[PDB]
Amino acid sequence: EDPHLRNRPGKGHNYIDGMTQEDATCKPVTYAGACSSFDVLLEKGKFPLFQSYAHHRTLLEAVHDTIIAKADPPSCDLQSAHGNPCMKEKLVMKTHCPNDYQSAHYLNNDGKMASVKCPPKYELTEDCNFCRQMASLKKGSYPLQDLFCQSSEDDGSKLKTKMKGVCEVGVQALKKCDGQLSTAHEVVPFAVFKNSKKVYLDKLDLKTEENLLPDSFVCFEHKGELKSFDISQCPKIGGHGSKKCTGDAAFCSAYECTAQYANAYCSHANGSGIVQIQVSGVWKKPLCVGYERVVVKRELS
Repeated sequence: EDPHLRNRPGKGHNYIDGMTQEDATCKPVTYAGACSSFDVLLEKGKFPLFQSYAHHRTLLEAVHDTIIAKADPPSCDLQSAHGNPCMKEKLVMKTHCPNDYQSAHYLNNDGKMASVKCPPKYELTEDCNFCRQMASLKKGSYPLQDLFCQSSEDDGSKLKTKMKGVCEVGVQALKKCDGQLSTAHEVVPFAVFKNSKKVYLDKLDLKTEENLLPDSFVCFEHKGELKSFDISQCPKIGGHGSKKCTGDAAFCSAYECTAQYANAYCSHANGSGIVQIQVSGVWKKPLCVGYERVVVKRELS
């Protein structure tokens, strides 16, 4: 029912630095065109958390909107002899890469965007851990995690993973465990906050406060086919702008509506709003929330 999933909050840039050959349809993503770093997120059921929060930012969008910092280095060369800095974090993740990707990206333990990358024209293997030779490569990067992001000033410097009975989750050793342990790949929820590391969680509990801020709207104009349109051009009631706009009841409560004189139509974005997450009993406003499938070791005997 939502026809505006490609009408992106923010700049809407779904490319990774160093892979710019599909900028025409990824920078920004919009109604028209294919984008190998974004289109996979909308395949029904593949990325269920993002699809529940699809008017929030992807990881690449959050990087280009300066909400999430890039890791140093920003891509790891999987081919390199004697290693790369991503290998430990990547190996504890169980991931499936489709064929023909040169790059795949993820939110690392420090809360920054890292990526693994193959040479030309090498593709990642199915487990995303190696490169192999391949008609032609995709021009973007495969998102390894199901997540979504938003801006936040809420300090998470005292927040840390606390998981009952867990000794290790991903690359995080949580506590001393000298007994015999059990091991499994688990799909674990996590969040990243201002000034925190990745916080893995026993349970994902989210709430959304809807509002009438700009990222709560999607605006479109007619290509002279729909085209994404920036609401910042639209005058507020009592204010000025550079364009004429119209929209739904929520839009017209705050913005001028000029009906048949409008250059664009704006409507409230389904599911948008400020997201908070419950973490060790307290609600906090995260930068990003997601799931990843990682090795987990639990106390046993």
